[PDB]
Amino acid sequence: GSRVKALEEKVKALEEKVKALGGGGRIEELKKKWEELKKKIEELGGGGEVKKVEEEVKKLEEEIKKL
Repeated sequence: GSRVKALEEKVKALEEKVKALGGGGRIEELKKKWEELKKKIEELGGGGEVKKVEEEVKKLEEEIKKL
């Protein structure tokens, strides 16, 4: 029950993609949360509140998918 592990994958994916995005006013936002999210996947341990992280990594996929 690492969670962050199965996350590292998404994040890593939210890195090349988010970065892949031509950017210039659209990724910043998601990139913002992505910054507060990845930081969450880090502390991911002292508390099974991953539900947050995930949901956070989702906001990306969704948007990114729309991006």
